[PDB]
Amino acid sequence: PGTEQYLLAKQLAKPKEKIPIIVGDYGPMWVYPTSTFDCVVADPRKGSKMYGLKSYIEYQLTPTNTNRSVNHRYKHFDWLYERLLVKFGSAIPIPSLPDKQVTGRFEEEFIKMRMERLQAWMTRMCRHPVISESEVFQQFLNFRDEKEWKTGKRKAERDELAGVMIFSTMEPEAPDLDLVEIEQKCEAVGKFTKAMDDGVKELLTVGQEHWKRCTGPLPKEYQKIGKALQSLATVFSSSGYQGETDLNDAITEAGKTYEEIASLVAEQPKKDLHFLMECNHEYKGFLGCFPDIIGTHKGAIEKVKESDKLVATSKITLQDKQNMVKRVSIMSYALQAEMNHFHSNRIYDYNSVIRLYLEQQVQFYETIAEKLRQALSRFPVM
Amino acid sequence: PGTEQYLLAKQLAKPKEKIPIIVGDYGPMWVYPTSTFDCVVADPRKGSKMYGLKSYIEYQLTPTNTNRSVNHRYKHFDWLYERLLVKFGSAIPIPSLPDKQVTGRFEEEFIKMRMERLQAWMTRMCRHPVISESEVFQQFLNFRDEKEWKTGKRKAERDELAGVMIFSTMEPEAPDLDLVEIEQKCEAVGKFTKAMDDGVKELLTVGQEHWKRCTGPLPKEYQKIGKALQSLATVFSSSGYQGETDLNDAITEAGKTYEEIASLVAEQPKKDLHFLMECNHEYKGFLGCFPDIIGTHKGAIEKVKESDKLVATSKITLQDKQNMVKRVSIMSYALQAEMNHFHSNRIYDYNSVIRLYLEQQVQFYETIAEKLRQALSRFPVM
Repeated sequence: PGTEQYLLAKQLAKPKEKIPIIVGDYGPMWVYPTSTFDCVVADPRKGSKMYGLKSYIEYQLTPTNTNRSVNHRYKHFDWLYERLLVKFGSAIPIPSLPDKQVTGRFEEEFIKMRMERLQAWMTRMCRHPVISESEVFQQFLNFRDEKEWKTGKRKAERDELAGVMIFSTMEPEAPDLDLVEIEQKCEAVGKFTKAMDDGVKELLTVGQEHWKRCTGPLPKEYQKIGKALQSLATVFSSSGYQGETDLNDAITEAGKTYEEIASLVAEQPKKDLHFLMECNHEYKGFLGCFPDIIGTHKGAIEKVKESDKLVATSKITLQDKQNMVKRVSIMSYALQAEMNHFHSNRIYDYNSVIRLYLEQQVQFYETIAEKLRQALSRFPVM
Repeated sequence: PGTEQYLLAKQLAKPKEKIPIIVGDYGPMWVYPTSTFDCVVADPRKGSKMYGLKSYIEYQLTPTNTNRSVNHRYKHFDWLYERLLVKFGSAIPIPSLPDKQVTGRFEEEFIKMRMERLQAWMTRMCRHPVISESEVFQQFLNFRDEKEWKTGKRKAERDELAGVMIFSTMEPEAPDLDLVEIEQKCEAVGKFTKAMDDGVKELLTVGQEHWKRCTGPLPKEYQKIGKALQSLATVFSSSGYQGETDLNDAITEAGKTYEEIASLVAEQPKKDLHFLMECNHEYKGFLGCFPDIIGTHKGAIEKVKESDKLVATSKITLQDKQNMVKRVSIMSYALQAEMNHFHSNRIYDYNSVIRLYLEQQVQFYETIAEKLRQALSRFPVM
């Protein structure tokens, strides 16, 4: 990338953007604020900018820290996204913003799932100790003037403390880590993320595959059954046999009961499978970011090996050399700090969605059973 | 066929084979005995007839009416079948004997399902008021000598009171039915049977179709899921993050729990779907028989219209004519008697198998739910 600039920044900077790293039992970690805060996103408003029949949708972001609300069209979130990506992208994975879809810009469904994805996206950022308390993200929320905003959007776009340079604002409340120990922690992350990425990509495929099967061919079956039964009852009823009436009703109902199971089935993924899928997508997103983060640390560590080769070729000085070291260490502390935040949240997230998927599953089968048990109690015992 | 022979039997016969038809509220019906009797078929024996490695399987038929047991190889049942078909085939549907299969003459599975089908086949006959008390069927059971049998098999094969002639042994304890009323009851049966046949053929197709889907692709899914989960837990476990251990166990178990659901699923049709299918096959069998029965009555009724045309062309006499009538009436009474036995049993049969299928279904879903509910109670709440 350009690590040469940060590790060789002969001229140290004078910014007071606070990004500290402390150590702990689990190892380095960011400093999580004591006064936590989230943010709500809802009430799909409708704004206007003079083009006739071209009014973009606008969402409302209500922070919790101060109750003062704000509005934002999707395009602004994308803007926010690029900024966060450009600023911290070389150290912190940045949640993916949903695709730019099927030209269905205006109805219930669309805005709903989109607003759902934006809500989860905002909460991710709010929960991040480093992102949540940055200027760009913050100002993105609390702004009054329609121009107080343009000012921020402008200030944001000129912030040169991005890319690799972001590390220049980090302060490790701990010693230096030799190059060896560094490269090792790098490999580790690189092997975990690649592994989990590969793993979640499957969980996603079978799920999408199972989904597609529960909303299609499977219901049709229970539909064919329930109908097959009902036609048969219809045939018996034409028999014209003295001494029957009670059975053809039980049959016909069994069929209708099956038709309802067809519906119940074809309408279940939206209640459990869905959340399990979404959680995995979000994570496929965090993972997709490591290729860059790790590739940048790798380049940084590789560029520090040439230190000696350089100092000898009289290109730089021992002081310059010793900086490259104390500097690429900060990178490691930041990387470890990030993973520790990852794992922490990973463990919470999967434990909640799975817990959720199962619960929904349970109720599902329990419900179907109860539906059968009803049509059953319509056929006299023998 | 040959109805000309029965309706024009100038020379009445002198047999005392009792086959009476009485009337009732539901209309004509056979005379059902007061001392009912069934028969058991089990204990797959092994007999021998000097060819080396070619020992045919032999079953044991234990009547209930007298506890005196007997043996019979499949080939004998086929023999019994043809006789019953030849003797009463023009009036009573004869249950189909299972196909002659995949050259798997010797193991657990084969003899089991075959013996299951033979058992149900025997019980059908025993339950039939007319068949159960016939000479051929009876002697088929109670015989001691290995030669007392050959005698019967011989007597059976020379019984000319078959085909259309079987009606000659029937005695209606009721008046004559004009030709009109006859043709009408004929059409009716012909329209019901064709209808139900068409109807059961579908129930059979979707069932076979659903079956094939529960024993194949559906389990593989729950298998892919359960594995996808387990690989993921495996990945988390390599994380090397301080502060986790409890989750990877819950996950891994969830997967294994799903794998078991794959098995449970792929092994369910043998517990319910199966009986529902078998019942329908048996009935597709009874129905397949009406094409002949009805075609024979149709020919008989058609041949009676030429009565007048004949009597005038001086071919036969008024007495001959009046016989054809009183005679084709007996046919109608026998046909109605048979249907009434059909409907009676139809209503009982479907009400029991469906009642059975549902019950099994219920327990199925209830069981799966309980399996999930277990893996669930392994993930701590939040």
